[PDB]
Amino acid sequence: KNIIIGAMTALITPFKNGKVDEQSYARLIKRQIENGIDAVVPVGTTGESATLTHEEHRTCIEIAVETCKGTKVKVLAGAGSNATHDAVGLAKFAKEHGADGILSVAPYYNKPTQQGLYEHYKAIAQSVDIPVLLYNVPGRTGCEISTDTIIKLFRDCENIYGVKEASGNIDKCVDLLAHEPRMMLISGEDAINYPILSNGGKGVISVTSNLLPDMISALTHFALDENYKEAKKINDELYNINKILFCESNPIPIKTAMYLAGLIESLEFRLPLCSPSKENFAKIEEVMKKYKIKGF
Amino acid sequence: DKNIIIGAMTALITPFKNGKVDEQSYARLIKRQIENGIDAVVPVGTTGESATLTHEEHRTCIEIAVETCKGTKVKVLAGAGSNATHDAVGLAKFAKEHGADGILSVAPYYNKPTQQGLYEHYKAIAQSVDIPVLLYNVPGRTGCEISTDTIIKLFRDCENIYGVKEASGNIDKCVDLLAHEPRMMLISGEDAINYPILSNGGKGVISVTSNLLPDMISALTHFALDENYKEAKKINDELYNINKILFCESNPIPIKTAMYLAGLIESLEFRLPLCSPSKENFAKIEEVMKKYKIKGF
Ligand SMILES: [Mg+2]
Ligand SMILES: [Mg+2]
Ligand SMILES: [Mg+2]
Repeated sequence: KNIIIGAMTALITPFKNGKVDEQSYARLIKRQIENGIDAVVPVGTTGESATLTHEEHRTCIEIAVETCKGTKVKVLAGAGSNATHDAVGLAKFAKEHGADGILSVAPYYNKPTQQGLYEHYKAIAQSVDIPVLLYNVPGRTGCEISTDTIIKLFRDCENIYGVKEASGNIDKCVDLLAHEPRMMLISGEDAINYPILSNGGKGVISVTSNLLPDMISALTHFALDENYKEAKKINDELYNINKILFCESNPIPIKTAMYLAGLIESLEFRLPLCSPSKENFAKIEEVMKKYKIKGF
Repeated sequence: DKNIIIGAMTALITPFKNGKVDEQSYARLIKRQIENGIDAVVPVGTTGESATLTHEEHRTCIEIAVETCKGTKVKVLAGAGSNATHDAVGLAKFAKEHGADGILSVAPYYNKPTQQGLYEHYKAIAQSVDIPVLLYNVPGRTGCEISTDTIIKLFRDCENIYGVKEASGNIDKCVDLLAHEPRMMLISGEDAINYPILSNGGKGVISVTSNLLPDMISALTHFALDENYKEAKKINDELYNINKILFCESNPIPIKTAMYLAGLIESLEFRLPLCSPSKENFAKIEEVMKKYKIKGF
């Protein structure tokens, strides 16, 4: 199976005067590349995929693909939907624009059954010839890809090679790798990056890496080299920032942090996302002071 | 004051035939709803597979609803929500143009807006049209919750926002809402607890069961609004089994299964990622249906 693993970043999407700030987007991708990141995830959850037009969706993927040419860095494009016809289109669309693989979130809101989830991903996987990584985040979608469904899709679809897990369920992560040890379990939850990696996970798709790519990159590769004492020691230092980056709904805290670090010009979201509370703004600022934030 | 749309309302299923919207079955079903005491129809809501319908099919179903309900008392409360505020504003203006009397606007799903964001989201929607706007809170589907304070603030600050459809299994919250803002129109979005919500001051239901048994849901709602709580509770108790079995799998998979079993739609067709039920739930739905008299056309 072709895979995309290692330290990966769910890229924020910076806005300037309500439009996508395309040059800062490219500049941020160069900061990830230069700090040990192995792949970037454009237009994911952290990238406010829900409020981007199809043209901006395309724009961010092509900026990501263009910026990563000549590097080892891959583009794992966000291309998921709660309508299978749309998800197939976004999958074919991300492939036609040079993405190395697609991250495909479980259908949100309309909550399909396991049989429906199977047919959903089977249709997506059969529409492209690039790796497909499942994305399970039940707190956001209202549904759960069961361990059995993930394993069947991994075994039945050639390009489906693993799953982003954002479920705070280390039991499920043991379930997955004990029954199907060939899948690429990817952590979608920064605080438990090390426990997932130490059980056989092969990478992270990180929110914290937007701000601290070098630390998330070092953590993952220490762990992949089975240097678990150095991986756990980075995981332990990151716990405070990992948690505070979710004091409000992601990506509200991480964009707040990027703005506080001077990495983006405007603290702009698209509604229904908005600036954090004045408290949470202050709490994020306080926790940031205990970390060294790389510049450009 | 405030313009309101209340009473017995149906979240219409959207029948498909050969992958297309059966517009001709759609009109027949709406005319079956009218003819059985329903006060309003909800096109392209959650039960209508709004997520897998194109914007053109969105228009088509709203239009059929507006046209089929012309000359009757039945209103059209169109589904017009999105997790992107710019899109929700567009769908709200869009629904007004096709004759909808009001809009049901689901809370932003997936992206979990904060309470502040939810307020600005709905304030933008309400200011874009001059027709009633009903909030829709279903946290099990959206991953977020419109708090009581946010609902009340929205009701008081925007003239088109007049209530909320509650699908949260939280009768405490419904007491919280009507005790602090008793002028609001609390609408039940949970068929099994239709009567408890109505007996606490709720002013209507937006029902899934009403697709199959519109006469029973209509009588239940009207009994309760006329304060005949013994007859309203008696229909609610009779409906409990079908109310639950219609959620043995994710709505609208069971209700469409029942509508097909009742011969009310031609094809048991969904749009992926929705699919036909398991073989066992097909049998369970069929068995529970047996105890109810299902009105025809
Ligand atoms: Mg180069
Ligand atoms: Mg090494
Ligand atoms: Mg320091």
